[PDB]
Amino acid sequence: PMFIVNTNVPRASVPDGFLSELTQQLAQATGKPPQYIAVHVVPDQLMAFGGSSEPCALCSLHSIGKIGGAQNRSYSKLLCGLLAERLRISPDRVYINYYDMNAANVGWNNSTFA
Amino acid sequence: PMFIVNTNVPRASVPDGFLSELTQQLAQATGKPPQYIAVHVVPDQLMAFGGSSEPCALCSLHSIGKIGGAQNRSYSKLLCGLLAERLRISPDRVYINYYDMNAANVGWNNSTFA
Amino acid sequence: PMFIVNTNVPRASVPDGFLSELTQQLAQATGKPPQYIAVHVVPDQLMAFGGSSEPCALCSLHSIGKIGGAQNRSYSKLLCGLLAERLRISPDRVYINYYDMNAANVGWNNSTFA
Ligand SMILES: Cc1c(-c2ccccc2)oc2c(C(=O)OCCN3CCCCC3)cccc2c1=O
Ligand SMILES: Cc1c(-c2ccccc2)oc2c(C(=O)OCCN3CCCCC3)cccc2c1=O
Ligand SMILES: [Cl-]
Ligand SMILES: [Cl-]
Ligand SMILES: [Cl-]
Ligand SMILES: [Cl-]
Ligand SMILES: [Cl-]
Ligand SMILES: [Cl-]
Ligand SMILES: [Cl-]
Ligand SMILES: [Cl-]
Ligand SMILES: [Cl-]
Ligand code: NA
Repeated sequence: PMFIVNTNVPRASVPDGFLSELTQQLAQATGKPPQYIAVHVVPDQLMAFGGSSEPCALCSLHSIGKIGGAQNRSYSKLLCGLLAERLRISPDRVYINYYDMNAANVGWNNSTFA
Repeated sequence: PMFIVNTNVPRASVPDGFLSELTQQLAQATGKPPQYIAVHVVPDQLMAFGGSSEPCALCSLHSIGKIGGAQNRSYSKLLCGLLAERLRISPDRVYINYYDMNAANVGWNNSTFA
Repeated sequence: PMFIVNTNVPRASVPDGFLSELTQQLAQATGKPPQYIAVHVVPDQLMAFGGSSEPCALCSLHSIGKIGGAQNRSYSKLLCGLLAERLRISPDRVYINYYDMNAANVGWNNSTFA
């Protein structure tokens, strides 16, 4: 799986260890080994949400399976909680798009997972 | 909805008010409230279009519904017009990918829209 | 088509000519004219893969058609090979998501490809 967070919060406010925390919490949440979890945080972005440039986060989670109605509600509660505690972004300013990828459409290690 | 523009034009060439114009014009085009709209502009990117490093943009619009053949033609005319007028990017050096999101695949405020 | 690479490799380690090499190789691989190939490289990113900050890449290829089981295996060998040769990223630290776009969902030049 791959989790990407784009945010207007400054780089210095991303705590040391945040990528590791995302890696471990997503490995547990998705039930996949951490070897397969990639995370990417992009601070200092020029963005607005609802017309306001107060702190916000625009995110995506792509996974081969482990995506669905109940699972995504669980991920949204987990990820909003982490972004609130660690980046001080209010949960009503976190927006997450979820993607269930087919294995044939994910490349890795010179081939694909199909 | 979420609208992202990635471009090689420099940050200083992004005029004041640009995120607000995107929010307001996308609210009218999609019919969605400005409250639900996120906009994100990423200048100074290392990009080429058609083998050329002249000004270009790669963009995406994600929305729960309000995506379709006629609507996407209308969005493309609106958004290329804004990128030409405000960033001086030729419309034939702009790509916009459109994504009709299922409500269950959009998280916000500790939940999803399922 | 559009190919995007996000990587933690520093900008100085992206060799001269890399975007042009990607354009030409993807034009041949997808069978589309180079005029239609857009490429975007994002170095210096804050990313982890498998819990490690060793060099890695998260990429996507979007194309109207020319996406499939066999084709995506071929693209993955080609692109992992380029990332290993040119950016020194191990293929087991690369993900590439593939997107077969409907023509109506790709905007260009004030309209769409539909
Ligand atoms: C930001 C925000 C959003 C929103 C966030 C991200 C993306 C989209 C919207 O939805 C909301 C919503 C709500 O339900 O938006 C969507 C539900 N909607 C039902 C019918 C079909 C289309 C989807 C309600 C109150 C405040 C809000 C709100 O303050
Ligand atoms: C992410 C990552 C992965 C990996 C990614 C997804 C799934 C599985 C692994 O494998 C690796 C590997 C590796 O799997 O190598 C195999 C050889 N290995 C040699 C020594 C004895 C055991 C076998 C090596 C280095 C970095 C890595 C590495 O950074
Ligand atoms: Cl995955
Ligand atoms: Cl970190
Ligand atoms: Cl589920
Ligand atoms: Cl939406
Ligand atoms: Cl339509
Ligand atoms: Cl969806
Ligand atoms: Cl295409
Ligand atoms: Cl195929
Ligand atoms: Cl599509
Ligand atoms: Na506004």
